[PDB]
Formats: sequence, C-alpha cells, structure tokens
Amino acid sequence: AFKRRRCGVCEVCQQPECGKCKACKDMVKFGGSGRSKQACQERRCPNMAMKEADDDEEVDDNIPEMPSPKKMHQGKKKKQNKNRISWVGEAVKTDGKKSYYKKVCIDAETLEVGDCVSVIPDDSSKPLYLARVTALWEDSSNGQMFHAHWFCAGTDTVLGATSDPLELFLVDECEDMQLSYIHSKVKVIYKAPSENWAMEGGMDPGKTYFYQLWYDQDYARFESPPKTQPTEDNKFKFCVSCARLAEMRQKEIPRVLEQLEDLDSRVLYYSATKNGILYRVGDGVYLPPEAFTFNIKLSSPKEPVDEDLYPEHYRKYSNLDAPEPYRIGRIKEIFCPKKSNGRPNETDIKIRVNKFYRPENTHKSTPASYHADINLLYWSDEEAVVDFKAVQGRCTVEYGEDLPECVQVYSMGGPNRFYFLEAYNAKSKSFEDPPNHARSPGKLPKLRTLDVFSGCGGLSEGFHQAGISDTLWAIEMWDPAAQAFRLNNPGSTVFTEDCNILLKLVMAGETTNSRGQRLPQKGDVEMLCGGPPCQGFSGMNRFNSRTYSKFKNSLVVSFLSYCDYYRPRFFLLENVRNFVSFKRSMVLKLTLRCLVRMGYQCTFGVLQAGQYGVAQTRRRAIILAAAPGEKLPLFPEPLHVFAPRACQLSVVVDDKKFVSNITRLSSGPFRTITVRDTMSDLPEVRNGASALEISYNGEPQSWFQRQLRGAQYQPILRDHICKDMSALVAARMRHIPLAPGSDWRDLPNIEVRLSDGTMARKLRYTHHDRKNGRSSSGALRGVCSCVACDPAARQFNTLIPWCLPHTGNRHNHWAGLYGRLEWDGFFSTTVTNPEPMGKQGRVLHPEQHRVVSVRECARSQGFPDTYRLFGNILDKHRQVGNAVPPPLAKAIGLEIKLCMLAKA
DNA sequence: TCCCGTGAGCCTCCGCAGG
DNA sequence: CCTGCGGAGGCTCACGGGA
Ligand SMILES: Nc1ncnc2c1ncn2[C@@H]1O[C@H](CSCC[C@H](N)C(=O)O)[C@@H](O)[C@H]1O
Ligand SMILES: [Zn+2]
Ligand SMILES: [Zn+2]
Ligand SMILES: [Zn+2]
Ligand SMILES: [Zn+2]
Repeated sequence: AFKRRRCGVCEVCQQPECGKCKACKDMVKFGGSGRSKQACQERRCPNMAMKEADDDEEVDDNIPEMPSPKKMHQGKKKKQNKNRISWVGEAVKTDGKKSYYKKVCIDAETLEVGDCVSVIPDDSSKPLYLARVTALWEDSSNGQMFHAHWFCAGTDTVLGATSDPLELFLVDECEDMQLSYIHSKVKVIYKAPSENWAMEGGMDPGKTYFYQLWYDQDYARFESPPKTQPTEDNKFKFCVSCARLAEMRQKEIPRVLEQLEDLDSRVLYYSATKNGILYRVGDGVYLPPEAFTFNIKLSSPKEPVDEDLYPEHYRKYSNLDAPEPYRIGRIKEIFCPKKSNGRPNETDIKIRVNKFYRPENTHKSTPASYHADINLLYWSDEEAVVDFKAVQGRCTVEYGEDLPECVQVYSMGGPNRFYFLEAYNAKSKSFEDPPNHARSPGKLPKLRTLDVFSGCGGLSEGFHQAGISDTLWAIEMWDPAAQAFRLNNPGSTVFTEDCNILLKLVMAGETTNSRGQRLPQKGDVEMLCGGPPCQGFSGMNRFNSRTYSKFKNSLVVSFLSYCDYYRPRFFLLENVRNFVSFKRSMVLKLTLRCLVRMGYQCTFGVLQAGQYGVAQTRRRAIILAAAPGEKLPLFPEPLHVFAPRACQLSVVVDDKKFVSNITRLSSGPFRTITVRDTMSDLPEVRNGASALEISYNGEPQSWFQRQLRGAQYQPILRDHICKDMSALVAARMRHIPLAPGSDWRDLPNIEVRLSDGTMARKLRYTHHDRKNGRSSSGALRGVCSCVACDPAARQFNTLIPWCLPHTGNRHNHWAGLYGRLEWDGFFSTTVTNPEPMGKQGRVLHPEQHRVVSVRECARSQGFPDTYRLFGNILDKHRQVGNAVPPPLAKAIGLEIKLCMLAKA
C-alpha cells in the first residue's frame, strides 16, 4: 500500500503550472471544479519514484564527544549486617595463605559455589546486582571473602527497555567482595538453545531470571557462553571471567622466542610475537606514519571577483584530511637491551627495519601513485630502529621477479601482500636495482545463500568474490533489478515478486509458485542477507501507536520473519547509516531484541565504504547474526585510508557510546582511492549521449582501473550513457569553473542563448537580506519578499536557480549542489538518480560539461565493468544507486570465512 | 531571540476502479 | 483512454520547552 512521488530537484518539477491544458486548468485555484485531482501536463516528473530513500543528510552523527561505558557495574555496593556466618565441611583446598570451602551459611541460609547471589548498590536509582559466586575462602587476615562473577541486567544493555525483564547476560566483570555484602540467593536458570533449534520457525511477535548469551559492553555483541573448562588446581574457585582476562592480558604483552647471540648488553633474537601474530626475521611489518621519516625532504606545499557579475559567490563562506598509509619495512634484526648482569629484557624489544618506499614517497611525489599498484614499493638502503610494541601488524613483501607466478595473481591470493621491482636512492634521487641480498631466501563448502531485496545483486556480488556464499534464491519485486540479477547469477532462480507473498506460501506449506519455481524450504538456506528498504518510517522522532503499527507491518520485520522460518547460520542486514538512530534508535533496538529473542548471536556497527576500496562517502549500518553453534563474525578492517570527516563510525544509543571491533580508525595498508583512479580512462562523451556500447579509447591508467576493467577479450564499454539534462541545465553546467570545489554559487549572473535559441534572462534581487546585507557594490541580495512568500516574486528560466538563494539562507547555502567533482576528491554518497539540485547532488563531471554516467556510477561503486545491468537509463541508475559496494561486501564476507573455518 | 520539534490540518496528486 | 474518486504523504503554520 505504498505509492511513489515526484522528486523536488529536476527542472520539470520547478516549472510553473501554466494553465492551458485540461488537467492543469481544471484545478480548484483556477475556477475549475477540481474533481479531477491532477497535476499540470508540463509537470509530469520523470525521476518520479517512492520516497523510500532515507538517510537524509542529518547531523545526528556529529557531537561525538562522549566517554566509554563499562559502568564497572557501578561502585560502592551497600554493605549488609550479618548475625552469623559459618563455613561447612573441610576446606576444599588450602594452599598459600587461604582456605577455600564448598558451601557456606549466612543467617541459616545456604550459599553454594555456583549459586547466584544478589547485592544492593549505593544509589537507589540503579537496580540490584546479581552474580554467580565462583569461590569462597578464608584469608589469613582479610577474613571471609568470595569472588562474584557479575550479571548484567537486560535494562543495562543496548536493548535497554525492549529487553525481557527476566533476561540477564554474562559479562566479564568480577570483584572479590566481603561476604557481608550479600542480600539474597536468587535462582538463575540457563535457557540453553534447543537441540533441534533450526526448525522452530513459526511464532508470534519466562518465570524467573535466566541467562542465555554473553554480552560485550563496549562492542554491543551477543555471543554464545564461553566453553572454557576448569582444571584440577582451581576447579573449586574457577572464574570464566578471570580466565578470559588472563588470556587476553597474555595476548597483549609482546614476548620473544629463539635467540642468536649476546653483545653489548643486547641479545639478538630471531623470532618474537605480539597479539597472536608471529614475526620472524625477513617478514613484512606495518608501522604508524610517525615511525620514521624518509631522508627525502618531506614534500612541502586570487584577487576579488566582479562583485556584480558573480552575486551569490559570497555564499562560499564555509581527501586533504586523509591520513598517510602504513609504513612498511623488512625485519632484519630482532633484539633487546640489557642491564649489565642480565641478558634478556621485556617491555623494551626493538626492531631493525629496512624502510620501504611508496611511489607517493619518492621525490616524484604523490602523482606517481596514479599508475602505480596500491601494493607496489621500492627497496632502499636506509634503515631504522623502532620500538617493537609499535608495529601495527604483519605483512608480506616479496621480490616481483622471484614471484613463482603472475604478479597480478600473487596479490589476489592474499590479504596484506606487497611487492617491489626496483631500488630507490634518496640522495641520488635515482632508481637503482634491488641488491641480491634483498630477494627472498629462495577451501570450504560454499554457503547456500538467499538474498531477498537482492536488487541488481550488489551485496551478493561481494560474497561471490570472497567465495563464501552461493546465491541460489533471489527475491526482487522490481522487474528491472530482478532481470539484471539473473544476468549475473544464472545459476539461481529469481523470485520476481513481493517478499510478504512467498513467506506467506512456504509457511502455509507449498512447493512452488504460480510461475512454477522451487521455493526455499527449512534447511535449504544456509545464509540469509539483504537490504530492507526502510520507507514507512524514515523518521527520527519518538515512536507512536500509529506509526509503530506501520512498523510492525514493514519490510524490516518481514526480513526478520524470513530469518525466523529459516534459522540460517549467518544473517546479514545492511542498510543506511541512520538505521541505528531512526525513531530514537528504537527500530534498531527492536530488530536486535528480535534476533536475541530467537536466541541468536548478533552485533551491529557502521562501515565507511570508502575505507574498503571505493572513492565514495557511503557510511552504512550492519547487523550481523550467527546461529547458536557458530562464531559471531568480526567487522572488516579498513584497507584504505580515508578522510576522517566521513568516518564518524561511532554510534550512540541512550547516553551510551557503542563502537566496533575495528582497530584501524586512522591509518591503513593501502592509499585512498581518488576520482582519478575511479574514472580517468573513460572517453569524452556529451550530455544525453545514449550509446549503450562503445570502445575504450585508451588503455587503463590506474590500478583501481586495471581491476574493474576486467580481463574479457571483449573491450565492450557498456552503459557509458548519462541523463539528458535540459537545454537550460546544459547552460548552467557549462558555466561552472573546473576549479576544485566550484558549484552554483560561482555562476555568472548574465543572459545567454541556449541550444534552443531561447534566451534565459538574468536574476533580480529586488529585496534585502537582514542577514546578508548588500553586495560589495551595494547591490541587493534578497530573492523573495520573505528573506510571507510573494508568489509573484518568483522567476523562471534563469541561469542561477531562483529557488537556491530563496531557501539558501537556511540549508547551509546548498554548498555542493550543481557542483563539479574534483579529481583528487571523491564522489559523495552515490544516489539512485543524479540530479544537479539533489540533496547530495555534487555530481557534475570534473571537466566535461555533463552529469556522471551510469558506468561512472558503477565505478563509484565497486562494480566491475563485466557486471551487467538492465532497463532504461534511469532504471540503471537506480540499481547502482541502491546496490552495495562489492569491495565492501567482499571485505565483509571474509570476516565471515574466518568463522566458517572456526567450526569448533 | 533563535531553534527544532510535534502535531493538526490544508494542499497536492497517484493509483485505480469503472465506464 | 478518460473522469472522477478514495485517500496517502508532505508542506505549512500555530505553539511549547530549551539554551
Ligand atoms: N519487500 C520487497 N520485495 C521485493 N522487492 C523489494 C521489496 N522492497 C523493496 N524492493 C525493491 O528492491 C530495490 C532495492 S534493492 C537494495 C539492494 C541492496 N542495496 C543490496 O544489493 O544489498 C527497490 O528498488 C525496490 O523496488
Ligand atoms: Zn522531479
Ligand atoms: Zn497544464
Ligand atoms: Zn573473576
Ligand atoms: Zn519566499
């Protein structure tokens, strides 16, 4: 029951209601009857589509300033008075200066190791705490203590209020209190997952406290309880918590292994380890840009305009911020200082490293990275010593010649892999040949995936590249997209119909649909994924009975229902960023409480498509879920550096800042992707040009290009066609400076004959702006008599859009609109339909006088050129606009492969 | 003195019978 | 096809806290 709507950008919608045709004249404000209820024949919006498009550039991501949670379960727990406290039985085991026991009595009551006690806080605002006593002992001086493994109330979790009052979660919080702090012996049951879980589908939207999942306070993750087993030297005082905290602390501290020699109070080792990684002499190493500085002199970096000619120019009041990639080096030596008398020394391990040169590092500077491979380096004779605890990872860098295979193949077969072919010298600024002493010493079953809301097959394409899934069933209502999907996934039958329809069938028990296709049944689906269009409630205000009801019938819950009658191993819900805040973050909390209700393992976070191989600002929300018998996937780690501005990854819900398992929040392995690298090899084409297929007048001129270009023997450049802008729009565009950052605000206020012979007049500021004043030439700056609106003050067919300055004063000067993309910059959140005056409309080709084309938009996304599309020009744009950056999906799918291989 | 923000109500048509 | 109708979004305008 959803109807589309007209867009408010394109010219067709701007043009005034003439009053010469049937409909337009029949209006009520024209004396007519109005019993027709229509719009002017000259207002028929072409870019017309459903307003399902949410994430309308909001400032909810800003104001990040906020401390970390981890309440510590508060402090100062009220103390209770006890009459009698006697032990029971013989001390289970009394080693050093303690004597543990089996049970205990507190005023006649019996507490046994394993029982869940309760404690009262110090503030009557925070509910009573619970914990599972892991031990009981008698210290030689402290007295009678006990170790309480804390229990996190459901009303203290992301679920907050939507959490089942009786549900508790395991938390790595625990202290050693004094028995007298106990209040009661509350019983807590463990609602473990049914043996035959994956079959409990159909269901509708407790009697005592129970726990079933472990909760991570800072990452908002819901994983299965640790299967950690005790030993014989602690079986009486075992604490899952401490064990985890102990192992985690052991993984942090960097240690060393084998040694080689002792010299100058500094032993030379051969191997060392950190956070689980094995660093050997000869391996690669990542390092912060503050590590060292190449001896190459670190590359060191108009009059007023005719006030009257360029009026709105004053409005310009308010990847340059992009950090530097990681530093790469070869580990030549590994050692540690020593205080005369002793030989070894931890906490101070050093590393001898051979500095590597990225093209954008040599004298040739940044422009060298235009044709270079994002993983190409240069060997040099420089070296530098860095504090081991500073490395940021492990990498692989080999000689490009000793590679026992094709270089293009070597890089694609590994994660962090680099390669060099020549040596560089800073002093002589020359490119010598790498010394000889520099050369090296010389699958699982695909998941049956079901992708509803498949679209043109964006997210699906990513997994098929990561070799993790196998889309066999795709649900797409929009015929265009559906058809396209089939063109890319011939091995899967596409159900081109409504989602609510199919689930209403299989649930009612059925084998096929009208067309006659095999429907997915219980167990057939291993993985579920898709992007549910959030339409019926793109709000941000508190939920209400009216809208809430409109939610319980949305396409988000329907996706959840599919996740219910299929209980797949892995469930993924991608969507716009603001999904984590819609309706006061409620929609998010509900879809989580919904997954947790199904006893699912789930988490959530935000990713910046750019950081994964895309010259585009596209933050999106991600909801990951895993079956009770699997491992909850981690979030992809940024592969490319990106402007800190479009990386407000953090998310806050009810005064609680939540983040992700991502470490690299600044630097990264590979350099950022630019518009140049994205679309520089594309031929010059004119506005409107609708040539479906054409050739590449020029070989690849960028890494990101040699990739997407494909390896097909057919040089077919498909869909390099762009929209046909109005003759007037073509004028506005041609009058936009190629100067990086130019937009409507820099348009000439003059008259010009269009390709229609018809001439567009100038703009008249017949009013004053009490917030802008006059021009440098005392000229007026007000467009409308409201600066009430005087409909007669409206002006049409003008170079500088009448509307812009009109509303300009309250929408940040529409900075960007009708702007051109700068080569060094990056596309703004790609959309489903490019329009100069569209919210996110800085879409004017860097140099050419037109709007980005479909193929260029394909490039903005991760879509290769081999990928096919379907439908008319506008139909295509929307497919690409909705789709998910394959490079994001891939990198997001690999974090899942590490879970399938986890098995257990 | 400005800002949202939260509706209630007028305004502007899109699908759709239904002819 | 209209030809006109039911009825959904959104766009505008009258307040009510909150700095
Ligand atoms: N419930 C539903 N059933 C079938 N198709 C739907 C649908 N809801 C929306 N669609 C269609 O699917 C399109 C969005 S598809 C979004 C796909 C996502 N970006 C991805 O590839 O990961 C819309 O144009 C809409 O017409
Ligand atoms: Zn329009
Ligand atoms: Zn008309
Ligand atoms: Zn403990
Ligand atoms: Zn006005």
